[PDB]
Amino acid sequence: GSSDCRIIRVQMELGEDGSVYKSILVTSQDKAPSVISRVLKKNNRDSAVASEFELVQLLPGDRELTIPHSANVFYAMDGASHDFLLRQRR
Repeated sequence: GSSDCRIIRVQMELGEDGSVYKSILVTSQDKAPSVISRVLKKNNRDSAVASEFELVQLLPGDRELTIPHSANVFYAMDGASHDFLLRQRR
């Protein structure tokens, strides 16, 4: 319609409880790859707890969405759908 939105999906497989998925609604200009950090403490009882990880975007493996990137990341990472998998280094 007049406004457009893109969706993102990440999967962190580590933590005291560890997790394996992560799906959140993204708007055309919303940088929510960082919502996982707020999700960590909120989901640190069932899913993952430590977001100190390396994130890789795209099923084929091409773009990486780790924390070294800046806030305006999806404006550049969310062109298509956003799929990532997170590996906690610590």
